[PDB]
Amino acid sequence: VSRYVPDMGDLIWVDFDPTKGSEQAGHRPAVVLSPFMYNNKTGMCLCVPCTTQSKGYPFEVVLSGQERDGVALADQVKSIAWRARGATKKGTVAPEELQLIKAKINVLIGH
Amino acid sequence: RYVPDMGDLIWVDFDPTKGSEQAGHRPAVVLSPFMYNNKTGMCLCVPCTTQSKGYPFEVVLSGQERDGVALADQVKSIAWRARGATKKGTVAPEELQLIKAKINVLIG
Repeated sequence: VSRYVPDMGDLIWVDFDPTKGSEQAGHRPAVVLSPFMYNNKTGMCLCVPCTTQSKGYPFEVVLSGQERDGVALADQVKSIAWRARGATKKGTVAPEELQLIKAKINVLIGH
Repeated sequence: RYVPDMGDLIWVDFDPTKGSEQAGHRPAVVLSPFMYNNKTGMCLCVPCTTQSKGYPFEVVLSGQERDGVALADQVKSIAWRARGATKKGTVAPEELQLIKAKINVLIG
């Protein structure tokens, strides 16, 4: 394994399989929401899966400064065990984009 | 055909699940609206549990058949239609509200 731990606003490579359906699946990038201490202690995390297919859905947020231009899904929120699923740091995301994700999550469940 | 609405408590099979993530059949709280759930066939729910460890993010659910606790730390976007999520009841407004609060504190 490794000593790596996910932090808020990070970008990780994780496998979301198995999946029932219409739940972003397979290996892919995910933006980490939950803070470093929750991630560390609980060994779990909150994250939004990323995709290279932009269909123009409302909760889609565009991520720049990456290896392949794509979108993160803000309404797709995922609770996972990262230490168990072997999350790996893929990089970082700009504060504004993380902010738009978080902003959309309170819009989805704020109602 | 039934669709999950905000505040609804539903019965759903979370399997398969890996790690410390909640698995098996159990209730859950829909934090997503009716229209979204109806469109995407998806939804955001917090899985409940009968075992309260006194964890910081535990929100006590009162008034159900069993006395459990909903976990706000785990917010899962699942396909309720695909898993055949069934309505078990409703959570009191203040419960859904406390849940929203805790979740949004873990985020925001």
